[PDB]
Amino acid sequence: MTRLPKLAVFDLDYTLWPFWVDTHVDPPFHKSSDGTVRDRRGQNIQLYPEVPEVLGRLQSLGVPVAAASRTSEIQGANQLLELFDLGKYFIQREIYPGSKVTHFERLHHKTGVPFSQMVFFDDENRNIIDVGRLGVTCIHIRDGMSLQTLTQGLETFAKAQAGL
Ligand SMILES: [Mg+2]
Repeated sequence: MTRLPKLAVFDLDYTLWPFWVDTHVDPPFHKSSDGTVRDRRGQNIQLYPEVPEVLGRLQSLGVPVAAASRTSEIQGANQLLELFDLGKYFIQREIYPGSKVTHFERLHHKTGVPFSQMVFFDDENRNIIDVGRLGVTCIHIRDGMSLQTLTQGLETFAKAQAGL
């Protein structure tokens, strides 16, 4: 057996997209005539390349997905998920300021999944620290999410659940 997590949780800024939604862009956003997503200042908004397949892959492996962001730009973060047609991949979204221990406690309540069976991807060590205290397997990422990072992450979770 290779233990698959019962819930995968993703940070947003520098995890699914290369910027801070409360700093580098100016919400609201909208799809342009050329199919791109744009903000009030005409910026081309893009996700990390492989994000759609990362989320689709989890869906294929039967792993439920949730979002956990501390951004104050709540409606902006939510709109990007919609515009990028990623809504279909998430079962829950915890997007609001605060230590992510809160986001995870609520995810635990809504999903019934034990913290030990969750895998979490985030680029900030402070979030890795806070959430790791709950027993969640935390994957500290760099250069955003990609299929390779997903694979290594699930591998790390499987190894943890195997006494490694
Ligand atoms: Mg981040």
